Amino acid sequence: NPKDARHDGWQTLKRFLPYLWPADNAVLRRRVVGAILMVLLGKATTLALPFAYKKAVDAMTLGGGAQPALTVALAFVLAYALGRFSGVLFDNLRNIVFERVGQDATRHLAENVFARLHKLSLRFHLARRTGEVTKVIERGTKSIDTMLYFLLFNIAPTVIELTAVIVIFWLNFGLGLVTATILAVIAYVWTTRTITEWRTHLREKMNRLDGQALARAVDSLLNYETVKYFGAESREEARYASAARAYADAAVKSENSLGLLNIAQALIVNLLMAGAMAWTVYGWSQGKLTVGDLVFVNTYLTQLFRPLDMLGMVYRTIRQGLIDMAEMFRLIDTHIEVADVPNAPALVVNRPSVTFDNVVFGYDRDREILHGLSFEVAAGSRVAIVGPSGAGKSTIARLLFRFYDPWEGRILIDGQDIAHVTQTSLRAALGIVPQDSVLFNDTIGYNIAYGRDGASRAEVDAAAKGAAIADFIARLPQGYDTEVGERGLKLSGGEKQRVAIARTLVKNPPILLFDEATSALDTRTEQDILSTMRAVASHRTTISIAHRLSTIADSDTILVLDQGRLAEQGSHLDLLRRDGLYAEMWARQAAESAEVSEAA
Amino acid sequence: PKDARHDGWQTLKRFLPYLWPADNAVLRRRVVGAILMVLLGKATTLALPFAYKKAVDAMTLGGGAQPALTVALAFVLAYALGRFSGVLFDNLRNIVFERVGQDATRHLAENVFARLHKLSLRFHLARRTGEVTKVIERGTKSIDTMLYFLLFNIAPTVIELTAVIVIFWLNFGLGLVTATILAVIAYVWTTRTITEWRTHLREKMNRLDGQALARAVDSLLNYETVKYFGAESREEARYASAARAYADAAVKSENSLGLLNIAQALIVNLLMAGAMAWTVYGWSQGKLTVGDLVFVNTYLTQLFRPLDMLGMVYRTIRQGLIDMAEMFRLIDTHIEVADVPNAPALVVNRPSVTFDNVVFGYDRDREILHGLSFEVAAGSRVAIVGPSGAGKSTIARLLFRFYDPWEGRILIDGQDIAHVTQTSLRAALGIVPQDSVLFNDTIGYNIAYGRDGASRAEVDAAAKGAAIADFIARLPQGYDTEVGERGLKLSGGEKQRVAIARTLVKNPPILLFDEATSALDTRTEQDILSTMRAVASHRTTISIAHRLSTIADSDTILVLDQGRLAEQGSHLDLLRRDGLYAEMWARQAAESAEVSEA
Ligand SMILES: CCCCCCCCCCCC[N+](C)(C)[O-]
Ligand SMILES: CCCCCCCCCCCC[N+](C)(C)[O-]
Ligand SMILES: CCCCCCCCCCCC[N+](C)(C)[O-]
Ligand SMILES: CCCCCCCCCCCC[N+](C)(C)[O-]
Repeated sequence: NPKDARHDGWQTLKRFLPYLWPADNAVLRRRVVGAILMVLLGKATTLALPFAYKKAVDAMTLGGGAQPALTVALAFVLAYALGRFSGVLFDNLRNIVFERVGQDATRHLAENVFARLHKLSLRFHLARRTGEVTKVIERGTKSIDTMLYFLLFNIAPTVIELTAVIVIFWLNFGLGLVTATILAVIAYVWTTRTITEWRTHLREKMNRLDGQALARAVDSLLNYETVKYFGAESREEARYASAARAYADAAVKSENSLGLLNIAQALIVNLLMAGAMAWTVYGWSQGKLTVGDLVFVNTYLTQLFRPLDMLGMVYRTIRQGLIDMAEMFRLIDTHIEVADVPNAPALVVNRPSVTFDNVVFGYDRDREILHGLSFEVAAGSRVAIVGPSGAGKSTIARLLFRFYDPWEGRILIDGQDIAHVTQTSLRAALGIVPQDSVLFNDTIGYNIAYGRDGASRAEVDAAAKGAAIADFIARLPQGYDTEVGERGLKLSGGEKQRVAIARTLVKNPPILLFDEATSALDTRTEQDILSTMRAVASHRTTISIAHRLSTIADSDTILVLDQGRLAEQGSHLDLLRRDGLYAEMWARQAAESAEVSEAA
Repeated sequence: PKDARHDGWQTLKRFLPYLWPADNAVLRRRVVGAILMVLLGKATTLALPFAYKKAVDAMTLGGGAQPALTVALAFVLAYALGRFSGVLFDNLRNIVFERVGQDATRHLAENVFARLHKLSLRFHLARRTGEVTKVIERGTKSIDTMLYFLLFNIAPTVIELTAVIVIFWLNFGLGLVTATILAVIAYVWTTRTITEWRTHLREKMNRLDGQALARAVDSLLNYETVKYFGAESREEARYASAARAYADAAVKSENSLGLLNIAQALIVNLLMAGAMAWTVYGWSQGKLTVGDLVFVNTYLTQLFRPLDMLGMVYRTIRQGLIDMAEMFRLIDTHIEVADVPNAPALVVNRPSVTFDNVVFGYDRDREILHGLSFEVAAGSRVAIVGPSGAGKSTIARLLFRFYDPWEGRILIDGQDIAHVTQTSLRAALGIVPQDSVLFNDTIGYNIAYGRDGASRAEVDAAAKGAAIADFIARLPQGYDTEVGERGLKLSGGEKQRVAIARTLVKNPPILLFDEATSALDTRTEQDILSTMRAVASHRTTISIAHRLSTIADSDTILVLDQGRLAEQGSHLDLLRRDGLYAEMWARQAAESAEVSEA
């Protein structure tokens, strides 16, 4: 098992490797091979071209053997130029061929994570800001992309070139030259890395200061009115200036450190250049080496170290990318709380009854909320679930949609345990109008059609009619194509709730849940929407979970929960007669509204 | 001056005073040092190939192995030391200059910030924090990258190109000079024209990326709804198609980069081939040494290495200039509301407020006030109410002189507020707005904001007067509790109380409640009305309210209709007149009944 290993960068890359080498595409595998061949050709070319340069010099200094020297030197000089162009060509061709491979690999990693995030449990509560999340994901995407690019097209070719240069130097020079360049690379890498760590820290500080300065400016600009009201212009200006100065100081330190790293690198490289060139000319003095050799060695070294100029950045980036990618994999690795059983059958709703059978549940194991809740909702009946603050009624919908499983007990629809069926068929049987309904960032027509996968214009028109939102949409300039949500037209609470009702209407489920559906509405809006809800509950099993009893007073039967159990059951009149928990609650709510009516 | 072509040149010419300040002698010295480092660095990079040529020359002359080894050693060593020295000079110019760069861009930002504060409210500064922050981040990065590329890439390259032209001229060709000149011209032209297309492809890729990402985020943030409609596969597919569109666009963009690079390499390498071949030919005739070959080669490579990333540089410099131009446009934008020359301070001895035949609208095609006149006696509690066309929402903004009347005038005490300093005027005014805003800071910072040097005692007093003091006492950090986001979040009543407290710290003779209770629930409204009444004690108070019952206890009530004063008087006088106020009153009462009926 690959996961049975140390949690380092090597493990992350090993995990990513199947995406690059899919074994499902074969089109991409060919692209990978071709890209690797462009790498090899590009390297062969850049290694070859200095020899062409060396020989051109040799022909000019030892015209004795290669004549007409002019002809020989011309041929080699042209070979060198053509070689240079060829190296660039091979390199860009490998980039181009690979880019599809990279984009595909990362797209699939993203897709896998997205699917997994949809499979994970609600308790992670993905209720956060769009901007924060988007900035984070943007940042991570740029990071993983940069890491992948530097890895494949900078580090890898450089290892190829470094080994090649080592072999060639070995056969043809020194070999003290080999040890010298190897020690030089080792010093260069070690220096770059240790300096880069410090630099990354300064970078983080600088970035934090920048954010602080920017936030002060933005808080001021968005609150221009308040700054005017209190004549606070100078105060705001000063307040920005101090932060701006802190940032500038940090930035100065950060860029200064860049200069130190550059100087260190150039010092190492140039010591090696001096040593190698001196050694080469000295070797020439003894008739051991040609003068082309000087040119050869110099060129080979500059070609070697040119990709390593960036190494600090490359390092910082590769590291961050690896971290970010490990995070991807961690999510993919996190286990799924609610899963279908193996070979789970579909739920088959012939008669849409709902049973709670001795249900024990809580969100967390240290706080049990339902303590053995049992009840039967008859097929086609309209029932309400009410209770005081500790009843556990807010769990019901989430249990029914199997966002969570009971600790003990079970829930049945039409005699089938909902834990043992496919989640999709189960959810297919259920409609919900929640308290706060959320709209996608898209058109109102899209938001209504969302109830069913292939929803037609006719179906949407029908639902919007049944939701009595059809006219409101007709009066919109752009109609069903009116964009809604944030960054879109703002809808009133009743309008949004109507879109939600319409949505479930498009769904057309046998069982429907009103989950505090009117609880966030004003009184008149509530009274308006209740008649619509009454209509849409027509021939379905309807469970209405409500705070305000008067809104559910017309139910076929009412389930009264107290302390995570069924305390009271019956019609509104039966419950008023029993003079128990429901009656008390009723009385209290009546009193409240009277008091509210008093204040005029 | 500004009377110029308005190209990159004008933007840069404007920016030069920031780089060469005339207020900071130290930064001016830093600029001189940086320029010296540019000149040393260039001199070094031009010199070091000559050291190389001669080392080659020594090994070719070169008759035997006698004193050449020493000379060749000396010259290779000079070459290596030259390389290192050039880098050292380059980083030293960067290090020396960086402070100049940081200060210049800081002062430019500071100027834009200050002008934005002087500019009109009408610049509709209602936006999302993330968007504005994103735009400013992008722009700062833009101007920075631009400034760096301009100073430390383009300029040294111009120096080097001229130097290379002169040197090639004196020592070669001059077919070599023209050949390199043509090489650069073709190189730049090609890079530019390809880059324009590339920037377009980049923009497409970015919109596509934004769309895919938006789809994913909208899905994840709506996990509940997606579960409710069993819509996971659908969202997955929705993301996948967007993701593919993006990937395709990215591939096109990078392909175009490959094409630009290949074209560039074609130009560079043709020039290389030609120069070196011609040099070898000259050598064959003894006109040129063989060191000359390397010399030529090194010069050309050194020349073209900065022009490797010219595309990016170009794109960047372009965008930077655009963004900087934008900055300058704001600084240039004219200020709608200004103090008159030598404007006296406003002096409030008796805090009356007069509207004298005020004609106003936010835009000249929609007139809102049609000649509004009224008098508010010093120390009275007055309310301003009206039906939908009254123009009452203008009053506060007019009184604080966010705008001037098209016609007519506003007086405080006896003085036209258009002829006094804006600061003295706003110092006499306190406001509690409908939506009260908290800065992202402590509660104490937020209350103390009312007066510039406000003490903790003053904050305590204001918070006491606003009756929010107990609430703060029960906070662990008390007045040092952070609020806003991410800070402790306050109820509407708590926020309105902080707003009241802020105004108490100002302690103004004139206080405006501008739909102050409009966003509050009923109980909160009733609670805060006693605090508001108490806080009105020895000030002139003007309350603009939608709901008449909240202002029925006023000294006098001004009723506006169609931008003029329709009716005036006490609540009872107005009910007796059986006019507009009475009707409104009846209607609201009926409405309150209806809600209570249901
Ligand atoms: C907090 C980490 C959660 C991230 C997982 C979400 C995966 C889908 C988003 C990938 C977007 C790819 N992009 C930006 C190139 O379009
Ligand atoms: C699969 C390619 C696109 C995936 C998007 C990148 C994810 C963002 C990084 C997640 C968390 C980063 N970290 C470790 C700094 O917290
Ligand atoms: C509508 C956009 C307004 C742009 C003008 C605002 C300039 C204020 C300074 C913010 C710069 C922050 N910085 C430099 C520290 O990153
Ligand atoms: C340290 C840098 C301070 C300089 C201020 C830069 C803020 C740039 C905002 C530019 C926005 C212009 N626009 C509309 C073209 O996007």
